[PDB]
Amino acid sequence: MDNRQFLSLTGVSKVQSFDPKEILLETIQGVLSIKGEKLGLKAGQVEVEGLIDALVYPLEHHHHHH
Amino acid sequence: MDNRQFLSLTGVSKVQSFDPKEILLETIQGVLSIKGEKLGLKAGQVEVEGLIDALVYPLEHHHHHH
Repeated sequence: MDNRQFLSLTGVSKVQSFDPKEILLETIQGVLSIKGEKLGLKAGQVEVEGLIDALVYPLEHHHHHH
Repeated sequence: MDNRQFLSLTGVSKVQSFDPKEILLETIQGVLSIKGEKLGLKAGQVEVEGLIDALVYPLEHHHHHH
């Protein structure tokens, strides 16, 4: 079926990197990493077109008991 | 600037849990979890506004351990 999706975000703190195979943008204070394939201004907003095959974001906050 | 940001996503298979302090949307690959505060329609699209302080997504797919 259609697994393609669009992801948009703004208020980015800085552009750590921008690649069609991986995009890294730091927002607020954490860093968001986008992984997928075929990831190809105004309002100061940015949009992205491609299928997300994975997402990784450090959750520096989890401690858990065991 | 600021910490508030706009985030929208489409092509979601089904909503698992929609809460203002937590959102779990079952989309391609698996389920995307979003954590923060104040995280909250035609076209079948979903829009969420708020400060994202943490993001957790399962990057399994293939085995990778050391």
